[PDB]
Amino acid sequence: PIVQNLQGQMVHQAISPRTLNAWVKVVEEKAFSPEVIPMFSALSEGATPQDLNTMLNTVGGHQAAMQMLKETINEEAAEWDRLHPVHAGPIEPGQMREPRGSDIAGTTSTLQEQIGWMTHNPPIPVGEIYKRWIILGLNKIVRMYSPTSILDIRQGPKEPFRDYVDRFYKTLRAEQASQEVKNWMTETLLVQNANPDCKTILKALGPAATLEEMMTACQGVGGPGHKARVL
Amino acid sequence: PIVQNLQGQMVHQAISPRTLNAWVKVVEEKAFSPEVIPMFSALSEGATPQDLNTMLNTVGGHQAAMQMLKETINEEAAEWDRLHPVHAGPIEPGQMREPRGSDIAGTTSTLQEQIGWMTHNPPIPVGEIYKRWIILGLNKIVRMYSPTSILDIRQGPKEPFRDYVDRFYKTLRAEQASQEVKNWMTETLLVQNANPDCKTILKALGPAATLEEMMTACQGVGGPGHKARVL
Amino acid sequence: QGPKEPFRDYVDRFYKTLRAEQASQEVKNWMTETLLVQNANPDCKTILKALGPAATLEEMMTACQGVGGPGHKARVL
Amino acid sequence: PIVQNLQGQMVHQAISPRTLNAWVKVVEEKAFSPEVIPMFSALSEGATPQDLNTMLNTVGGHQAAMQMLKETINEEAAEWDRLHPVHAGPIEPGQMREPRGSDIAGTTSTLQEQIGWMTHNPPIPVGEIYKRWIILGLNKIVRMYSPTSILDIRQGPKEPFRDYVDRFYKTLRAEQASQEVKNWMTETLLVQNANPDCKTILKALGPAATLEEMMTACQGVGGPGHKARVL
Amino acid sequence: PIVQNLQGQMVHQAISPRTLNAWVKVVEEKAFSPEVIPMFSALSEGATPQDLNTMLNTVGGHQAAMQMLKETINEEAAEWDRLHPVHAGPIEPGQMREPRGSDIAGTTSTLQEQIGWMTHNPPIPVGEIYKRWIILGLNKIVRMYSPTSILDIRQGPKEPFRDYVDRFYKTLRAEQASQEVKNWMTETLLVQNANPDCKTILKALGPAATLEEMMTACQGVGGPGHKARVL
Repeated sequence: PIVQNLQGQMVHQAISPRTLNAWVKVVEEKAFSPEVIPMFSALSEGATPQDLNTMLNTVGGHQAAMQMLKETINEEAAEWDRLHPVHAGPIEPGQMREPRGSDIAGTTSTLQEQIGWMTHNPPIPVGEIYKRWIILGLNKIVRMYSPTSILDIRQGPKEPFRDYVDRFYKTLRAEQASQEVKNWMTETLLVQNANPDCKTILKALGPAATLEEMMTACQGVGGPGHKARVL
Repeated sequence: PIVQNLQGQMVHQAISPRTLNAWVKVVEEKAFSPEVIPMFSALSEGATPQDLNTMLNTVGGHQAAMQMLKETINEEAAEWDRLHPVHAGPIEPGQMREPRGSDIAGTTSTLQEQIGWMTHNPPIPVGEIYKRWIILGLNKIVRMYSPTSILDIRQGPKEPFRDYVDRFYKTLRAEQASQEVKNWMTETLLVQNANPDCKTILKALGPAATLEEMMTACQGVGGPGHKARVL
Repeated sequence: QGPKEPFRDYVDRFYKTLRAEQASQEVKNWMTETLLVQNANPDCKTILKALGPAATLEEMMTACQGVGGPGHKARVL
Repeated sequence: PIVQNLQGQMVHQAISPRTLNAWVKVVEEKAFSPEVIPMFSALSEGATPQDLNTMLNTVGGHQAAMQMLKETINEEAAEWDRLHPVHAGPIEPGQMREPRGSDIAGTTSTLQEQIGWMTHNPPIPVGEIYKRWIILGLNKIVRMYSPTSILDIRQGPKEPFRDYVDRFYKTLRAEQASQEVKNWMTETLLVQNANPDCKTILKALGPAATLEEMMTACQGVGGPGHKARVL
Repeated sequence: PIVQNLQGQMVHQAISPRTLNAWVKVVEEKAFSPEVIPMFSALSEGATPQDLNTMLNTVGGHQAAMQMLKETINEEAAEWDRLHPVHAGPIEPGQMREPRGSDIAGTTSTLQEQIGWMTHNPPIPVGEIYKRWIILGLNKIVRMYSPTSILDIRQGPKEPFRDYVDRFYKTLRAEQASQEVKNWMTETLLVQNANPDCKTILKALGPAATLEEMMTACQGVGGPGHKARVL
């Protein structure tokens, strides 16, 4: 990564062994789950394309998904390469050149080139651009990998809203469907198999009311919904 | 390892147990597998030749491979010695000598003498050169001890892509990872013995098939690796 | 198409007849668009539809595997 | 055809019954196989689109391959028509006009006009381009009507090895393979399925072996008389 | 081949039909064999590398020998590239381009360049050089592929001095054997198994008799394949 005494960027500093251990743990344990992208964003602060390549190369597991990410990166970099009519590595004195698609992915450019772009005024932030391409490819894998199926889960009589809402929201979050579809889904699949006494109050209040009121209702029936880590 | 706060303040600081335990963990746990090499590359940038020897000698697992690595880098060191038969004339008074291959490997050189070359004007990056020799030797060992053969590894009659692809891509990175070979195998070899439901869709799309389109298919099959595990 | 006739044998026989015979340019274009496939064996015809409705000739001439007799099965030198 | 001359700049003459018979003879005698492809270049040098159309439509044997060859020419003509957007309106009395795809293949152009382009100063080399399209199509039909690529050319279990090296190299010329593939196949797939004596020698010799050593190997196995020593 | 010597303008013309028909006939009749080489040399006079490659590449038979020839040509060309490295090759406005060994072999050159080299001042005789390399490679193939050896030309059980004389000189045609060995074999092995009355006089005549006198000798005393008593 690149550091300086104040907030800016100037000089290179090595990647931390704790960052490497922590990064491997989330990818190996949780796999392609949406919170891994915030964790990747948090751990990749100040990172160069060489550091981002070190992070991708270090992970042993999920080898096909990493290839799908790499093919996504190759395509997105090629899309940038065709879009922007950047010239070769050679440059006139006192200018730092402009990066091509493969320079951003570190294939045709070393660490020094990456530092010269990121430390400039106004900078070219090749780590941010590569990080966006990685996030774009990770989201494609999450869309394939996460969905558990909101349609295929059903609500029994033993779980009212307070208990059911936790597993429903976890399943809904895994589902990658549009926000407009999710607005309909929220007022429909949470009343679909609800018992009629609960169904009536949940239908009346709806998703425009506070979740607290919905949780509170149906207190004399079904599972508890307030125990969190306790069964 | 060598530490340098500002350019021309180069100093040495003793080995970190966090770095050493990370190395000892990966070498015993993950053995001769391709992810150990970039992990080793990440931890070794500030390492001296002396530190690289300490990392090699502290291992107790897999003794035959360690002796093969030492023999392989002795040959790499000899190629440097053959190229450079030291100074043209005698050495200058008080001058740091031209480095030989044994000196780069750290066997014939002191800690002061080896840091001398990395201080030197023009600089000689002896730890980086030794680390390059270790990477070239380690790839040969990782490839030799490999549990799989790239010709053998393919989609069997059971797999709905997902079990096979991870094995194939782990094998492919151990190899040279040729794009021509990957294109030939993906079109031809890897569909040859493949699952009949997956074989028909590959034949149906043909030049419109690719890993993204295939790995998002074969969902009714229920074969190896259809679980899609998330927490 | 004959009962165990290969697709490569069938198209050669069809073209040889076509190519000798005379018909309009439009009618001959229609004959190669759908008449040839209609007069193929039902398994071969199903394979040709499953391959794609407008399928390229290289891919069509390398399709219908196992529908014919043993001579077209598993080609080798 | 059109050929060079010393009393005129070039001289045009009709196709010969000898040259046309020579082309028909190779197609009947030796079929579509790699041997006829450079023969077509040497025999058809200086040819007009009319001479090439005469050669194309005179051949009667291999009717499916002949119709497939025309399909490649139709795609190639379409590709040229698509590539070049020609000048519209009337053809002015002093111009020769830019040819479209169908003009290159002689459909929409009379012989005087075909000769016109080819003999022009500077020229448009229409007969050279159409000859190129035909040889490109010959490779496509040869890949289809050749028995199989090098991958399924597996050595039999008792072979004297001499017919196998002819069979492999006879197949190999009809394949577009890289140098890496040839060395990988020669190490891997030659050894995998073979006569027991021959694989044992070839594995012992290893991938460092030269072609003369390989050509020598299995000595006296195919030797004069009827040979049946080894079971 | 190049044409129109001493006419006041040089011209190029493609391989004649009879040149092809004769080459096809010789290979079909008697393959790559010692008497083929002077006939090939006669047809290769004034040939371009494109003509020579066309002759090699239109032969569909003898493909292991063809691969052995091409590898030997590649090897000979590689030596010529070491002997004659090109400094006058690519340049900004274009130039004649000095031949490397690959240019002579026809792998980095094309027909227009080859015509230009043979029509240069001084002329560069690329076909003469390439023909010599083909002759050297054909001689190596002849030694490999001939099943006879100088041990095998020992005299049959009771033979006349007729057929085995023809075998002996035919075998020695393909071998670089010393003349003094031929004198020893003539008075030992070549007369070894003939009847005592004929055998003793033939050794008594020995190398101090002409082949005519040796063949004239033993009138009515020859072996059962030809007694030599008839008029």
